[PDB]
Amino acid sequence: MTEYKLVVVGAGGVGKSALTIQLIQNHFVDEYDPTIEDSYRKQVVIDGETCLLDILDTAGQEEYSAMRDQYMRTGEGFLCVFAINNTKSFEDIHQYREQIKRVKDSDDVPMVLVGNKCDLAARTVESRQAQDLARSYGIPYIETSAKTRQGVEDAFYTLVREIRQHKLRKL
Amino acid sequence: MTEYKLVVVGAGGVGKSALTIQLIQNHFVDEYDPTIEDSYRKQVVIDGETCLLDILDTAGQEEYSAMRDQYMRTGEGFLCVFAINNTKSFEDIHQYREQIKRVKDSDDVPMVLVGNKCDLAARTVESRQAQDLARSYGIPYIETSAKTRQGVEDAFYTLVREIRQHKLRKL
Ligand SMILES: Nc1nc2c(ncn2[C@@H]2O[C@H](COP(=O)(O)OP(=O)(O)O)[C@@H](O)[C@H]2O)c(=O)[nH]1
Ligand SMILES: Nc1nc2c(ncn2[C@@H]2O[C@H](COP(=O)(O)OP(=O)(O)O)[C@@H](O)[C@H]2O)c(=O)[nH]1
Ligand SMILES: [Mg+2]
Ligand SMILES: [Mg+2]
Repeated sequence: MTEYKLVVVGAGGVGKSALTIQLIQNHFVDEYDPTIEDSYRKQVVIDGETCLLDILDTAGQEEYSAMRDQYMRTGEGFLCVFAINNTKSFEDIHQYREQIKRVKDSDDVPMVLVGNKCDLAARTVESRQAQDLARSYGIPYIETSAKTRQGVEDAFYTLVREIRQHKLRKL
Repeated sequence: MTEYKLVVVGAGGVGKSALTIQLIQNHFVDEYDPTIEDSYRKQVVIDGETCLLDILDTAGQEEYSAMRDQYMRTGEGFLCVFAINNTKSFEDIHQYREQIKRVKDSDDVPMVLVGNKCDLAARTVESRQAQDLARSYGIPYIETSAKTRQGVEDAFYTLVREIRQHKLRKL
């Protein structure tokens, strides 16, 4: 079947493992070891297509850049996640995008911007600032909650769709 | 009269000296010494108010950050300029904004985003991506041309207006 190599990138504590796990085993996990970086697979049907998703849940002292190299140049799409309540994780998004553009040699690599923890009623990053940021980047922005599961399938599947279009564009 | 300390910041070659000089001596300068960093003053009337503008035309190996310190913590407003035809100068904007927020201790310091050289019919940065970026930052975006003078007065005066409102907000 088709295999999409995805990389979930972002500051620590944003919820990268919680989103990944949520998608894979459909259950929320608080306290997953901040240090552990590993891949996860699941077979899914997205728009009629059966495919295998290969996800790298990035963890690591890797200064706001390219965690698991031999997966970064290979990733076909990146999920840039920040937390709706941590403005710093949100400002750090530019740096990940630049490293991703840097290793991949292009400003046309599939990516989706994810504002996670939207279940927290608080926020230090308003929905509108994120959408303008995404807009200027030309990428989608989706709000998710690993805690309640809202938006996690839309986030990853939007990323697959982006990869699909991008492949279809060389013809 | 009132004095507004402004700092013009941005990658080399964008046109910081050409904008500054344009405003001060109303004439275009090609080839101004890339190394020279100095201040310039002019008395102007902006919205009925007579004021003295004190501008620091930043130049210097100062790694995408805070050129002329004893002016950065003191600047009351910053003009972030990039060239409409140099995408890198445009991506470097985030770093200047962060240094500016960093020394000034706040994400509420007056600034205006300036897309210069708009006389060149070309472009690698489209007007819309810049405006979304500005929007997400909450700041104005103005396109100017040091070469033809279009927009240079609007850029600096928009910056003064921003400083004015910001001062008026503590009451
Ligand atoms: N309320 C809430 N907490 C979350 C959400 N996603 C993750 N968390 C919590 O945020 C912390 C960090 O999650 P984790 O996936 O370990 O972070 P990361 O892998 O370093 O990005 C943990 O306490 C998670 O339980 C979310 O959507 N909602
Ligand atoms: N076409 C055009 N060239 C410009 C404009 N502004 C500056 N330049 C040219 O761009 C180069 C860099 O200008 P300068 O002010 O020295 O750069 P900076 O001080 O390092 O930001 C010079 O060749 C300037 O003449 C502009 O609005 N239009
Ligand atoms: Mg983790
Ligand atoms: Mg100069």
